[PDB]
Amino acid sequence: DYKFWYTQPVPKINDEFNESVNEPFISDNKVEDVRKDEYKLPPGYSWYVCDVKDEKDRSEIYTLLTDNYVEDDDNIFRFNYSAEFLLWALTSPNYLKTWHIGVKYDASNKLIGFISAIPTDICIHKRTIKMAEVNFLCVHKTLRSKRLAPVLIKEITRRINLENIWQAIYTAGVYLPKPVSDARYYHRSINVKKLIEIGFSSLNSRLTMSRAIKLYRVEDTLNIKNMRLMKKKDVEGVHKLLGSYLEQFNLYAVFTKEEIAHWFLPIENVIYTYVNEENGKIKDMISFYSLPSQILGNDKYSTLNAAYSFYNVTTTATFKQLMQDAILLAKRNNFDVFNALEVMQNKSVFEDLKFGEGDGSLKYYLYNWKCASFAPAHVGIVLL
Ligand SMILES: CCCCCCCCCCCCCC(=O)SCCNC(=O)CCNC(=O)[C@H](O)C(C)(C)COP(=O)(O)OP(=O)(O)OC[C@H]1O[C@@H](n2cnc3c(N)ncnc32)[C@H](O)[C@@H]1OP(=O)(O)O
Ligand SMILES: Cc1c(CCOc2ccc3ccccc3c2-c2ccnc(N3CCNCC3)c2)c(C(=O)N2CCOCC2)nn1C
Ligand SMILES: [Cl-]
Ligand SMILES: [Cl-]
Ligand SMILES: [Cl-]
Ligand SMILES: [Cl-]
Ligand SMILES: [Cl-]
Repeated sequence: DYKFWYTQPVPKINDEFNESVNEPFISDNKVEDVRKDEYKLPPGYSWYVCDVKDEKDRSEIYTLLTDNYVEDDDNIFRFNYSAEFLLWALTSPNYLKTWHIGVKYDASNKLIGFISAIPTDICIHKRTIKMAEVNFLCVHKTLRSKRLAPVLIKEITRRINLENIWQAIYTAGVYLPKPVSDARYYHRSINVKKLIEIGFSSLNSRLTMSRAIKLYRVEDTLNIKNMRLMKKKDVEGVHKLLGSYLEQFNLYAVFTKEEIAHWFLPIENVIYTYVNEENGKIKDMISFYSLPSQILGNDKYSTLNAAYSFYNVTTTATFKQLMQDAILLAKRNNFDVFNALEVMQNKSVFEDLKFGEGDGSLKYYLYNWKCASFAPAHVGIVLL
């Protein structure tokens, strides 16, 4: 019925809008009128602002998500964001500590709920808007189905409105009111043996074990000879390359020089970025971040090291050759699989590069904004 979401400024389930519609639901808001008090919690619980730059607070969030975050439809995987990943995803330029919200069970002083947001400039249908990017909403498994998630959402909505920000962007695998775009995800096997032993990939008389190994074997030779790890000196070249590339889409982020350095400069086991420099110009780039999935119950393996496509731009080669090199670069760094969405130009290389369609899709949502839905090929942003 969507009893909570019906009260929020988002499209009703049966709402559509014209291409030309591109405006908020509620405008002319005043920070002065925002609630100054925290939303009440049940007796025995208290809000807790998290300092992600502190190892203890950061480790408390890690344990919460490690034990209670998203699982697949078959209950064999659970996302296992590393502590360093969370530090990277939450300390972007001009972040606010007050947007890293948790809830504690006072008796044990244990964290049981969390939600976060970061500020980002988002362009939607040619209009650049200051928005909040929400992520990492989690409620402990022992307290599910107790209307705790709406409180987390309402509280962080208040903290964001207190900063004079009234729009937000988020994604989720579940269907809510209402997606502006819906993108199926795909996977590219690398460690064929491991993906079979754990039961993710299948075999049959046509595709045997040995035939499957040969099929997904990758050549260890880059199509772009000079693709190398990104460095500080490349920030400006990437800013120009990526900025120019994203203007062709209906939904993307507008990066500053500072944001480019944060979101792309490589970090081991977190973010990988490679670039090709010709005549002192950055002409091609590849990027993918690391998000392992704990293998639930398996006594042999503990995690499935997955790599997720981020932002890839080529001006001197074909997109086919580019994503092909991305897979190899992920293989060289000991990743078991390469995952991507059908956004930007990704869909044009899935068949040729032997991707496999997954079970579900990822929906893109906007808070307090009216605009027409569009195909995922017009989406030019990837959230963590
Ligand atoms: C301008 C600033 C605005 C800022 C805010 C903008 C909006 C932010 C939106 C959040 C961005 C998320 C970004 C990410 O990280 S997406 C992935 C979210 N995380 C997980 O799935 C981890 C594992 N699962 C859980 O932790 C819990 O099951 C969660 C927390 C998901 C719900 O807890 P629980 O299962 O214990 O239920 P409840 O009794 O509290 O309450 C049920 C209500 O919650 C609505 N629900 C369920 N799942 C989601 C979902 N993924 N996004 C939004 N709403 C969701 C549902 O429609 C229902 O509403 P209604 O059907 O009654 O109406
Ligand atoms: C929930 C889950 C799943 C379901 C598959 O999920 C995929 C697969 C591919 C995606 C590609 C791009 C973007 C999102 C992709 C997603 C996806 C789907 C739904 N939500 C999210 N996230 C939460 C919201 N913010 C972004 C991240 C990601 C698996 C799993 O089967 N594999 C993961 C490891 O590689 C092999 C297979 N393991 N686990 C813990
Ligand atoms: Cl239209
Ligand atoms: Cl090479
Ligand atoms: Cl191209
Ligand atoms: Cl398929
Ligand atoms: Cl469209």
